[PDB]
Amino acid sequence: SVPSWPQILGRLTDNRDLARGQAAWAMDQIMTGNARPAQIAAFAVAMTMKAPTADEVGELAGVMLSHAHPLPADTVPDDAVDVVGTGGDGVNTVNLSTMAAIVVAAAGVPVVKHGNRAASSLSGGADTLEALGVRIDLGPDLVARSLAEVGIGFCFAPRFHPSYRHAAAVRREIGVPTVFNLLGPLTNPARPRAGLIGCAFADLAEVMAGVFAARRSSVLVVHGDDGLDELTTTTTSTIWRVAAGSVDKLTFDPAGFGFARAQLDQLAGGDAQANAAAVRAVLGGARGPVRDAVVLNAAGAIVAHAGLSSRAEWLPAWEEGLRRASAAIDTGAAEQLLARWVRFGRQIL
Amino acid sequence: VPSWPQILGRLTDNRDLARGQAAWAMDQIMTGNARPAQIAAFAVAMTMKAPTADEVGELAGVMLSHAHPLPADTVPDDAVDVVGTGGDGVNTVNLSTMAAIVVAAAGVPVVKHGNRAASSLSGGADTLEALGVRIDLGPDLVARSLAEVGIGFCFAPRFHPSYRHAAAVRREIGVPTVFNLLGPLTNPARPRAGLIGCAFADLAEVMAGVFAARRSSVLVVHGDDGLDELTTTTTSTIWRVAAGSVDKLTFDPAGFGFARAQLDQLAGDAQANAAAVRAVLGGARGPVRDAVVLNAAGAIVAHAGLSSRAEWLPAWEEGLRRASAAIDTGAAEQLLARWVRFGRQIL
Ligand SMILES: [Mg+2]
Repeated sequence: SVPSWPQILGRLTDNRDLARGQAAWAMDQIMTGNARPAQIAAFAVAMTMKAPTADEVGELAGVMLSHAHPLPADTVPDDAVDVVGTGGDGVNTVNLSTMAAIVVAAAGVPVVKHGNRAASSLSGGADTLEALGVRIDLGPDLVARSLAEVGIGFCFAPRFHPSYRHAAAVRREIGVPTVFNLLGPLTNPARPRAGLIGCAFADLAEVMAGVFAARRSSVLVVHGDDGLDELTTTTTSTIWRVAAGSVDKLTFDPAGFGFARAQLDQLAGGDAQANAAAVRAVLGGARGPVRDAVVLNAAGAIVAHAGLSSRAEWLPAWEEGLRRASAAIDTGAAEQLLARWVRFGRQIL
Repeated sequence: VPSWPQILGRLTDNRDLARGQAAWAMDQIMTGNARPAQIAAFAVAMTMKAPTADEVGELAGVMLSHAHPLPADTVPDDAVDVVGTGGDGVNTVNLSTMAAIVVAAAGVPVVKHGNRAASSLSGGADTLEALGVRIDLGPDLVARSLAEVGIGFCFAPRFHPSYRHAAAVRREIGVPTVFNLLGPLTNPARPRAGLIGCAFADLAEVMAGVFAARRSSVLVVHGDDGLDELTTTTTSTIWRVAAGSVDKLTFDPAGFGFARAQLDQLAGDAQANAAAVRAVLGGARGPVRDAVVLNAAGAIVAHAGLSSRAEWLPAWEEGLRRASAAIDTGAAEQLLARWVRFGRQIL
């Protein structure tokens, strides 16, 4: 049974899980430039509607990572974290994960994010950072220095995943969310072993938790029960607590921590300059549902970070994560870290 | 307002499309405005969602609107098609091609529709070319072929030029999709009757729905062993279509004295298919002949359903008689010879 597109696509459209190595073969065809756009699209859609398994996604992400540019050896702290969403919920939110990232870094946890400029005028993470004066497109050496000197870094996806460009193009062409939406968080080229990961779909969030569990990562995979790939105060959330290769599925109610119920339109995004203004507001200590969501996201990442070296009780872990996140803001540390981050970028010249 | 993200999104959510959306998608594909990735995504998503009769009807309809028709009043009102949708894991071109010749030799006008296969494994057109038949004829010559020989063949790339972008994507992915269903439903001669085989029972029912809305007289057939023809291996399900209604029934050729056969006995290669044609039309008995006679009769029963009031059972007995006779009296062999001779005398 030598792999082929008819064999693999046939299996998927028959609603069957793939044999071992088939997903990996598919990805190696995609990453070497040998997959036609039609084959990429067909595979992406087929994989999605069949329902991908943890093993299948692990093969995809593993092959993708092998093609990626690494950060220099021994430069990424062992306890570095990611804060990121898979997108594909159809809800344009303000850049909560990016704000949370700055807060988490300010609380003493190394953060390395990973992404690209958004195709549409809707400002994504990378676009907002650039609007804030951050240099997002840096080589491996400079990201390493950024992590060392500032405590935070950003891996620009096109630079670190150049062989993924064919796949990325197809993604834009078809528009619909697919299995490939899961690969972003699973192919952070800095390879953090912890993070707060948002996912737009309940079924896929569990698949992701399985992949992270297989890597023995310490992660919280979060799903807004209203369908958001974000952690917010608008409603309750399902959180998969991944640590020690073990996975606990928990419900999470922000009201239990005293947060008020916010409306979803209060978290709506805009253009880059608007989202930049929102970042400055939160880091400036402004109260409201945005800060609340940022503090939740930051605390989540901090709980995941703690999961690397211990396994504390859930609620007291969160209470301390929330405190550290709140402190990081109100001491001015988070605002100060963004400034040091901007400063580091200016020093490069 | 329709868009690919909207339509693809609806399909991936396992939802039927709104009326007109399938048509929009197909029009984009046929006008060269669809990207290969979008074509592929749509094909695969529609397949795994499971298309409805309304959806396939829009796809077939749009495709036909871009097709070259045959000249006015050159297709007999009672012309038939004989074909399967393939995408079965096996192949069936041998039977459909042979049955079509037998049907034409029984006195029923036949107009088939197909293309050359990329693989060495024959498509409908490849076997005919191996027998000396000239497959790539324009509308005028196909019409004269129908008039003078009693049979004709519409070469898809010539009658469906706008379909080329879809065809290319189809080859690249290889896997069967909803597009496999379109062949029988986009015959540019637009025959009103026929014997249509389908590899999957759920899709056979859908095809039957589309034909019903056309007021065609068609037998949509599915071998319960998975064959996209009437099989002798076991029973078949037939969606009997006429006057806008569908009569679904279990069919057993044993009731007509056919011995049970093995699947392997019904093969293949283009050159090997041609040898099978020669053998059968020459009078060789066996499972292959039986399957040909059975499906030929089926097309004749469908043909009768147009303007004859003959009931199912006697129509089949007559159909079987005419099919066997068309072979045993050499009429089928003689018709193939006349078909080849027709093509030779042009250039
Ligand atoms: Mg989001």
